[PDB]
Amino acid sequence: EVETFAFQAEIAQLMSLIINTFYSNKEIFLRELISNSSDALDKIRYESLTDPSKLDSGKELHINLIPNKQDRTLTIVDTGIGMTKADLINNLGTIAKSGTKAFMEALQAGADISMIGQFGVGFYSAYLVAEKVTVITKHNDDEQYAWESSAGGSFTVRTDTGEPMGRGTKVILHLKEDQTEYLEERRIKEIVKKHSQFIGYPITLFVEK
Ligand SMILES: N#Cc1ccccc1-n1ccnc1
Repeated sequence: EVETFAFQAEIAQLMSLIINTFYSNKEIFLRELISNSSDALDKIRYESLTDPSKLDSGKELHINLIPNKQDRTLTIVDTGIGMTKADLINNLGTIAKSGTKAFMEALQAGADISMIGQFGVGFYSAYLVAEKVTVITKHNDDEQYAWESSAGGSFTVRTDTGEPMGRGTKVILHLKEDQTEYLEERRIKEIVKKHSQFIGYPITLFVEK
């Protein structure tokens, strides 16, 4: 049972700007997703201080980076707080509306796409390098869901029948044909060292078989 939704016009406009604008410094997508993971880990850690049972779904707080050349995917996995169905369908897009408008205004005033995270909509920089994004997520208060979009104005949400995650989020980047450098170990190491060196959680870069 797959549900198809329309993006709000403003978010669809943001996605088209990310896809269509000429902008060579694409590597910042990884910093933006890792920053999102770190924020989600901060949240579950803070909540667990006053309710230890929130970690019954997993005590480990970490980030895994998993390249797969066979699938041409880069997956960013965290064990953070995860997202609810309402987050996926409405809450996060609602918040992103104001950040998008401010980001668009800043771009016309001289900012560049690398500053997208200062407006709270860094997730959408995934479309700098990905033709399709699949997000698997599990929040303590909700079921496991798969969100997916190839842009074009729509996204889908379904209950995920796959391997249970416990708690957290998996962002699966189906990379564009000319963006496979982000599957190379040395390239990912370089980018993590450059932009994510002080993240307060272990980042494990998986090796390919
Ligand atoms: N990750 C993520 C995500 C997935 C679906 C919709 C919105 C999302 N999002 C936007 C900003 N932070 C998170």
